[PDB]
Amino acid sequence: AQNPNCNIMIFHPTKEEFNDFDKYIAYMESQGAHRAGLAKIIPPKEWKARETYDNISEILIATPLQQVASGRAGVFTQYHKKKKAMTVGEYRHLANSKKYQTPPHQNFEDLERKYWKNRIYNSPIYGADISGSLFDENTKQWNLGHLGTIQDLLEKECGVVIEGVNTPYLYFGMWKTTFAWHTEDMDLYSINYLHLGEPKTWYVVPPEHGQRLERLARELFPGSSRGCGAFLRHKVALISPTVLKENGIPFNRITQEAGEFMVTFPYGYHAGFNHGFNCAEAINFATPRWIDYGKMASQCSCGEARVTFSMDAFVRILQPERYDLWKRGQD
Ligand SMILES: O=C(O)CNC(=O)C(=O)O
Ligand SMILES: [Mg+2]
Ligand code: NI
Ligand SMILES: [Zn+2]
Repeated sequence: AQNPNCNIMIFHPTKEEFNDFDKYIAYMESQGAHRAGLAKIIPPKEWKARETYDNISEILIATPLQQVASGRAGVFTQYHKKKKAMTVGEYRHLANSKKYQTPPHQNFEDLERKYWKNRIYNSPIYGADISGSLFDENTKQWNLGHLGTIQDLLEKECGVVIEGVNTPYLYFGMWKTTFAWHTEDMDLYSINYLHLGEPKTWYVVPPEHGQRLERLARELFPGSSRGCGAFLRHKVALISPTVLKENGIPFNRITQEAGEFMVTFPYGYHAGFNHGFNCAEAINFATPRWIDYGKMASQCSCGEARVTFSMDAFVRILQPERYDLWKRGQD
């Protein structure tokens, strides 16, 4: 079995290997990359996402989200308070202000220590989930707006044509902006490209151990767990590496830098934080190997998770027994 300790693998494809996206994902899996739940892909030196980032300041963040924490430093939830619209240039200035800027630090590990010590005492503002793309249309390789769609994959595998679309999303971050522990909708893959700015640190639980994280989460967030049998779908719970280690949960960590891709694999729980002002692009995708994960994915039906239009067909076709309850939660 390849990668039996479920380590995060880092790949350096050549320009030739960067042509065929699907083929390269399957190659990474042949080497056991998916066992970790997360892989890093460093693009060939010949590649670029676009020419420059000099002209992005006028993008609008219609609904910036202030991420307010509750709990203890290593075990907390966050809720998202909506703020007034602002442009990316305005958000960048805000991120760099004395109130929000990255503190002085020695290295990534010192900054990680400071994150976990101090995160709850601040409320950073995240420009998340903005439909759009920063890839140039002429970028042919690993262009996250030109991937094969999940609806086409389901149709190719299973023969059923379905409605829905699959487009990328932009994320503008600042110091301490946080992504809570989650797997993707329908336990899909994700791919995330860090276009510019400061790093993003990731934590990940191997897919084969995801239920260990779920059991811990039920223990640590006992009211939330009574509320919903899949409350991690709400994307609000944080557990620190120290708490995971105290509780014996297998996990790994890695820091993504600008110019790098990360892929999350089906049922790979992940969480993390941004080091300072940055911009990422991410999208979900599927492969043949996903179908079995999609059929088994948990679902939130309590009403909290509320998701895209295109999840309807995935539930309807892959999980017809669950569909009526889930759809009630959507309405
Ligand atoms: O970058 C973020 O805030 C969160 N991203 C992801 O969870 C992802 O790409 O799957
Ligand atoms: Mg602009
Ligand atoms: Ni994710
Ligand atoms: Zn729920």
